[PDB]
Amino acid sequence: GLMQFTLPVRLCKEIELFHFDIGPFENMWPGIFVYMVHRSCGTSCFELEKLCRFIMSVKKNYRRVPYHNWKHAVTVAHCMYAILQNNHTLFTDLERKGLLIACLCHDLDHRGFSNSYLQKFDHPLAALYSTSTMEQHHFSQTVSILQLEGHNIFSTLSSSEYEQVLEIIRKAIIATDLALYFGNRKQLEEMYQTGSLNLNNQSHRDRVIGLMMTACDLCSVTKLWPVTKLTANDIYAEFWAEGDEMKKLGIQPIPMMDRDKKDEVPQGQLGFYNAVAIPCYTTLTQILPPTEPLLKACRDNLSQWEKVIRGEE
Ligand SMILES: COc1cccc2[nH]c3c(=O)[nH]cnc3c12
Ligand SMILES: [Mg+2]
Ligand SMILES: [Zn+2]
Repeated sequence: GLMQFTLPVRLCKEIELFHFDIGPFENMWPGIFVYMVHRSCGTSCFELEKLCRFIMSVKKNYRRVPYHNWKHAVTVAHCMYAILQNNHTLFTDLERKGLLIACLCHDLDHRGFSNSYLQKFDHPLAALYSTSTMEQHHFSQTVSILQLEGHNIFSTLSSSEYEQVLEIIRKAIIATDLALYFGNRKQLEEMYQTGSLNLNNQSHRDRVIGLMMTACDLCSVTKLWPVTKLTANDIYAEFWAEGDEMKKLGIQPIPMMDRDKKDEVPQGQLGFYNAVAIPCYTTLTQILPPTEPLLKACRDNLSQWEKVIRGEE
């Protein structure tokens, strides 16, 4: 109980900021995650032997892919940390526990291919779950790791609290399916704007947690330009492999995913910021005002992409 984790002074200060980068040192990421659970949750929330054994099984089960890797998991968990810390009293003891584990686990066993590629490939997972294919797999992998002897970090919860936390985690993970984000944000837009948004309404909470998950998942667009720019190389490395694999299935990929049409990337990112990112953190900022820095950074990076197209870098 008396064992805290601490960070070097630069990290200790930077980590509180939305635009924090977790750095190139893999071996320091679990300590960053544990630091965040303790500060976000309590030193009491989890038994450290169990949490450390969970984290290391979770790491082992992320693959060595260009973007959808262990570093993405820990980056997405840090954004959820930032949101929860700037919105202290809005979330339950349980929700804070659940949402940081859901973020760490949200892309478990990702191979770097869209749901769409699974369906055109006719992958067994597409027969097992017809929509949110990878997302239903990620949640399945989370429950598998939780069921490993010595890895049940929720052991000390009541029977009912346990079922609530796995339902928070199941909804959280499913909501990282971007095909579901469009409808979800539109319904949140209308509810906030007609003024019927009610945080005591569970069905409403779920919608708002889902937006947060999208917000955390896309948080590469909210970093300082040098980090956003270099992450975009990792993101596009996956898109180009997928487009190659579409070509092997006798299907010309959308020009975004095609590694012959790299010229089209900057306009690809405009559309993505204009149709996805800005709307996402706009709505997020209207429901949770203390998340405004994410909107501001996303606008800054949209501006940086405009400058790329205008041949100014
Ligand atoms: C995965 O989300 C992202 C995070 C950052 C930059 C991104 N660009 C695109 C894109 O062009 N299409 C779909 N997703 C993205 C994306
Ligand atoms: Mg995902
Ligand atoms: Zn993700």
